[PDB]
Amino acid sequence: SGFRKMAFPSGKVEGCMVQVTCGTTTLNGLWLDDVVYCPRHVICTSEDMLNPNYEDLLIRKSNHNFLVQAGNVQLRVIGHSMQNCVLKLKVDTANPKTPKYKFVRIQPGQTFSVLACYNGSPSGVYQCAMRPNFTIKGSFLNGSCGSVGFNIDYDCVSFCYMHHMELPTGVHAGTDLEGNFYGPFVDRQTAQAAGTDTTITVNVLAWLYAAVINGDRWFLNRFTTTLNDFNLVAMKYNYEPLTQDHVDILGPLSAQTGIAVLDMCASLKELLQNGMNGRTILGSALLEDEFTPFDVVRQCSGVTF
Amino acid sequence: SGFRKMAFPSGKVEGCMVQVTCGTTTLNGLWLDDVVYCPRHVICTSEDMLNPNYEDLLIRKSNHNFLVQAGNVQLRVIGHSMQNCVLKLKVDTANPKTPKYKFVRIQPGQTFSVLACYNGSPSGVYQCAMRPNFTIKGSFLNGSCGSVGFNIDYDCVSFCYMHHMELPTGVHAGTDLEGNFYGPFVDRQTAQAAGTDTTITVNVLAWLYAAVINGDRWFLNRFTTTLNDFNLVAMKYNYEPLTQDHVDILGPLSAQTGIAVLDMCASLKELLQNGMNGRTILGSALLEDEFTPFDVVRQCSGVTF
Ligand SMILES: *[C@H](CO)C(=O)N(c1ccc(C(C)(C)C)cc1)[C@@H](C(=O)NC1CCCCC1)c1cccnc1
Ligand SMILES: *[C@H](CO)C(=O)N(c1ccc(C(C)(C)C)cc1)[C@@H](C(=O)NC1CCCCC1)c1cccnc1
Repeated sequence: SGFRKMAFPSGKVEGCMVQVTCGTTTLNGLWLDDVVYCPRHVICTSEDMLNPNYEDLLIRKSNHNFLVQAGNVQLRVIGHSMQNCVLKLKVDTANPKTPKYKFVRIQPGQTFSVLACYNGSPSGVYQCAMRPNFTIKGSFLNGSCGSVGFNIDYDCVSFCYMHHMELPTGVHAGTDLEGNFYGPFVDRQTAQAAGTDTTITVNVLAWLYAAVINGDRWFLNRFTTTLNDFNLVAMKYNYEPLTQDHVDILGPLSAQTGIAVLDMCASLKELLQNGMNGRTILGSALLEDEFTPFDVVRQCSGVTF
Repeated sequence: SGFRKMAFPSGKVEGCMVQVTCGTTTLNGLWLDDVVYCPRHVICTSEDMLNPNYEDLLIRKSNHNFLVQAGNVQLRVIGHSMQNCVLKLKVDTANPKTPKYKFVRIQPGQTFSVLACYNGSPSGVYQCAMRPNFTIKGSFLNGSCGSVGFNIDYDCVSFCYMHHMELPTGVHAGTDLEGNFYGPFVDRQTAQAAGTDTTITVNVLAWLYAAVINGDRWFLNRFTTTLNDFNLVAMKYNYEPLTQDHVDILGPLSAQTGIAVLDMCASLKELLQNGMNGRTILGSALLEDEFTPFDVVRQCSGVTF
């Protein structure tokens, strides 16, 4: 029993983190096979950051300008290219620790684990979600640039995020491993504001199922509702609208608890309209929305890797 | 910026987890050097659990009754002994992945990372605290037995917890790596109730410093108080009493924020007496007490390992 903010084990991603220095700037890179992946703004200076032209900045850069260290050893850079907003630095040695892996571009509402790194070394691991405004609410300091977000299905690490920057509001922006940003953000020091941070309704519902599974049932009400009627209340509270796919995805949790999804929606609606009255649910006084219906299943079933 | 429930990187402990089976029962073990550590109730049956005599049960057990697997390989058990509530299984091969390590018995209020395992394989990692009633609020299912809790200072893993059992209230009990339980619990299936779960005051205060550091300042009030006067309000709210050592330990955070500890106490007292008015602090609507004054420092300074 119990229910925690649980991240995947970080070992397989730990053995991938390197340090990339280009002239003055040092951030983290991701070493898979014979390529090192890192944010392209590694080539930027103090002067370049408001308005950088990355192609022009790359003319003045050769293989030997990129210093890549793995622990105490240097790696020889035999080729470099820019794919969207990441640099791919070909090195002459395959990473012997390279795990099985995929690159995947996640949807808003999906969760992943972040291994926060500084100077190529890991500091800690934690779980977060791609928000519907395509930010993530991370824990990142200067130099965390190039840390990666990932899921693990059994043996296979599917990397889904690379950390690029912090916005003035303290939230975080980044790219997939092909260098395409999530949402509208760009790797320049220019006014960039997040859109509305709406709540991931399906994730809230899945977390409510996890509470029932753990014995926290006081919020189970005597009502049901409809998809259309719930969404009227949801949009008023800046909840993401619930779809039939969301219902279908909650099916396994429906089945395990004996509680129909639409009944769970009426319970959520009552919690939204009346508050939590200083009670808690699974140790929280907020409706937690960063657990997916696969997250609860895994944690409440013990799926290993 | 940002502030998350951050665990240490789990890689070094991952490479230590094995599977221990004794007759019918299978749980996790910890393989450091040529010894495997695991909970002694691995030798218990369905019939033994209300009242087991572990010495009598050990008479009927020899080296070859303990099946220890690391992945797909078996380890040869050349000797076994019981130290308090753990078994130490001497095997004929040193773990080549053995990290630098210490065994430490933590104090209530201290935090650590848990690598939750099933059948010797890791499922996820998360952070928790030794509560003042000597329970921990974990995420553990059947078979998680033998998972370990740990801190990492740079290169050195100091293991501090091994998971033994769940109490009927859904919280968790366990031992240090010498097999002495935390608090009064015993490895039998018998009525065991937790004492009062009081709040770790110093950890709440440290978390308030982390909010200020991150820009969340609305709770900074216009008061100060004294140690004695704060504790009058603290004991009413089942907060642990604050000492001068707690003050001294908060000193680095005092210095970094410009906010005296005793002023921070008056702010906490106001939050305790008046509530949070539906506001949040660092994304929480509860006063979070599972971050120590070393935790905030590390996360708000980027200490790597
Ligand atoms: C990256 C490693 O130095 C880094 O920490 N970082 C950052 C700096 C500069 C950029 C440019 C794209 C502008 C070159 C990108 C990332 C900082 C950061 O994001 N600072 C921004 C700069 C613009 C205004 C808001 C803050 C950083 C700090 C903490 C966490 N992540 C990133
Ligand atoms: C250990 C691995 O099987 C395990 O999960 N577990 C457990 C069972 C039995 C014991 C004895 C000491 C009684 C032999 C210890 C641990 C269960 C568990 O703790 N069940 C208890 C048994 C007594 C009443 C309350 C539940 C477990 C389940 C989830 C998380 N941790 C442990």
